[PDB]
Amino acid sequence: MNFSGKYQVQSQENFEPFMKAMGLPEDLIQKGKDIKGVSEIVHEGKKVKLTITYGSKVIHNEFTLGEECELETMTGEKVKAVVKMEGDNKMVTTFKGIKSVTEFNGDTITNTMTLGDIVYKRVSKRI
Repeated sequence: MNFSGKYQVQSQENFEPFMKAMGLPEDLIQKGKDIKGVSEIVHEGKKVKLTITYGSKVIHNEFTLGEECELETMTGEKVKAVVKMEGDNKMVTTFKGIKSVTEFNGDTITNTMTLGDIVYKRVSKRI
């Protein structure tokens, strides 16, 4: 059942374009592009807590629907974006031209971001 729990990062699209647009150069990405991570989410009314681990460093992403909250990226940059949450755990946040869609269906998670002009899709699977 979808709400909270651990869903592990398996794969993503544009882990380089996304980085390349935001600050990290593709070559710096290249050396470290396809890092596996783990996500642990706590579902509480409006307020969704996301724990996301990058290698050694776990980078948290806790936000309340309909609120400007600071998003900590897998890179390390934290940004204010207003994210709303459906209920069946759809998390959609908009910042400038950055569109982040997180949808949990059947305990399988797809995160889709658009960064600059880049289209990013991540597969996260519950453990």
